[PDB]
Amino acid sequence: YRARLVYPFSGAISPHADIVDQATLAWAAMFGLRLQYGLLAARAYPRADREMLQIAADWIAWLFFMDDQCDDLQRMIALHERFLAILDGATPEAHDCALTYALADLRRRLALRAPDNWLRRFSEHVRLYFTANRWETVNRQRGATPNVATYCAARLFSGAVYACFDLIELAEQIELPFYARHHSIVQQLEQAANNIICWCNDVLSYPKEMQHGDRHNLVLVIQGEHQCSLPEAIDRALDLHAREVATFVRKRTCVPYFDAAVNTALEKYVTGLQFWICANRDWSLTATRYA
Amino acid sequence: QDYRARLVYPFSGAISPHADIVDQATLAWAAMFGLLTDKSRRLQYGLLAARAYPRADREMLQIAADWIAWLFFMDDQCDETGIGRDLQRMIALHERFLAILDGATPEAHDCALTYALADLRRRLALRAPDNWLRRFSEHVRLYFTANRWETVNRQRGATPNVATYCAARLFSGAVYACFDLIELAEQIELPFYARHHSIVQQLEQAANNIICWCNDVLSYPKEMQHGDRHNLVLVIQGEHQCSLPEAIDRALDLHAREVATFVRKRTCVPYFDAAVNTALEKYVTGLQFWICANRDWSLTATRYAP
Ligand SMILES: CC(C)=CCC/C(C)=C/CC[C@H](C)CCOP(=O)(O)OP(=O)(O)O
Ligand SMILES: CC(C)=CCC/C(C)=C/CC[C@H](C)CCOP(=O)(O)OP(=O)(O)O
Ligand SMILES: [Mg+2]
Ligand SMILES: [Mg+2]
Ligand SMILES: [Mg+2]
Ligand SMILES: [Mg+2]
Repeated sequence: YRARLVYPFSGAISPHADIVDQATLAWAAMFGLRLQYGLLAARAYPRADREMLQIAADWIAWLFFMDDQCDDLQRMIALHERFLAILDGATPEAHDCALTYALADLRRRLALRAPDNWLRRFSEHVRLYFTANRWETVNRQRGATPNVATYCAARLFSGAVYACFDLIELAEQIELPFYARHHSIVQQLEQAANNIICWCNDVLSYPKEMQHGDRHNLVLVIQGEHQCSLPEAIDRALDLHAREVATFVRKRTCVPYFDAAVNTALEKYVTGLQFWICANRDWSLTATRYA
Repeated sequence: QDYRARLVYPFSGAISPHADIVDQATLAWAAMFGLLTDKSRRLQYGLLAARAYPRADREMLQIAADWIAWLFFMDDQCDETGIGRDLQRMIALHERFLAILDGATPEAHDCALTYALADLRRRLALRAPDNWLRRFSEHVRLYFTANRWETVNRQRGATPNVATYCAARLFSGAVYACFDLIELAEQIELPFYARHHSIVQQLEQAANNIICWCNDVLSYPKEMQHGDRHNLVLVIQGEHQCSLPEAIDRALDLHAREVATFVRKRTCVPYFDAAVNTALEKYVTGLQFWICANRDWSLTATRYAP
């Protein structure tokens, strides 16, 4: 089943991978938060300078530490409120959670690297991530059973992949005009890449999520919808992954010609989406997390 | 349990950008030569090679990755199967390998590893002069000799003292054979007088010791589990009759001391001429890439996980 997570393109890894992974474990220790999160970041942004790769690695660590620590809606609503204050630029006062201080450091370091325009886009993607998490949490407690369409539409935001795609611009040191960033084909390539990354994860993490009574997983949602066996649910999930890869590859050639400079930056951005798709698969296949 | 904090080097490694592509190509090579028996996708032997030869061209890196894979496939038979306890079977196999290293063509019913070694020999012959193949072949011969010596220890239920173990370990780990590949990876030639210089040999010895003793600390659990005692931790524990934690501390102390020796001896390389000293500084950088590669890969490799 795992062997069927395949792409017609290949990834790359930063030569700095291990130095970043060590500095991530050092960073997590400093803020009081096996793992190899730096080796995901090193594959996801393989051309990035060491300074920018380290921010991306520390951000990716934060998301995993967040996902792990959360293991109660009133408590979740309270925490998300303040994270967003930090993201928009509120000082981490006393009695703040370790994660809040860590997020304050990431915002601080990104502010040195990116314009206000970028910080807003990143912040909005993070807000939608929190919203999607609160939605999944309610479903869990209330025992709600979302269909495949609903799960997949929510999964695009619950995985925070869009926040990670925002870092591609900083890694690649590219600027895209509003009209190119928001173009329907660019959005459809981002959606395809996000679905591929999430559905790859779901196929690899379903055993983990079954054990902990979580059903927010494509294989588990497909199983419930079709009233079918686990092997058929896995087969259906990998068919959707295969179809989404075909869709990404096809739409790559549908990007309009704006001008030389804009299309150069767009080619780098889409190459960045491919690096992230391969990074997710290459990293997850080896990761202790899904063993 | 975590020894990262006690395996520190004052130099850093690097990894080839093609690390994952190289590992996938190694699995295909392994499959092609029928070396995969029974989690092939978590071996990650390409990810060690990618770190050990980080600046190598994809073709030379692929030979290095397949060679490192070959050593692990071979090693697992010796260190976990009956051939490692049968000197007469080991002598028979080594005679076939040695024939192949000299350039003999594999017979129809030579074992998978013999066919695989012949492929590596052919590919190295395309990339290396005859003098190199002789140096490589001799280091591999000493590896076989050291493994037969380990086999006799397993057979007799013997444990060597620290001095004897460490002296044998420099050959049983095949690190010198892997060091030979640095020359091809970095596309350098050293003249005989530079290659054999006392200080160059002492730097290779220290680098080899560091790699083996780092491995011994990280691999003592899986080796205890198979009843193997060819491990600095287990030999120290045998000699001093001390606790396992004391043995580990003593092993990590020797590792630290060897790192210090390597770093200080770096500055003792004589000036021969511009060309040779540029090639030697490239080579010594190569030893540092290997030292880091060994630790960086081993800390996260499934091979050394409980
Ligand atoms: C954890 C996180 C939000 C992001 C890490 C970085 C990243 C975008 C990785 C891709 C894998 C997938 C989208 C994780 C989603 O969280 P999920 O809870 O499905 O991850 P898990 O299967 O590892 O528990
Ligand atoms: C397998 C082999 C001879 C070499 C692979 C490449 C290499 C030079 C690796 C460095 C670590 C160490 C020398 C492994 C061999 O010893 P050992 O048998 O203790 O390896 P293990 O602890 O991984 O089983
Ligand atoms: Mg998951
Ligand atoms: Mg989860
Ligand atoms: Mg072994
Ligand atoms: Mg060992």
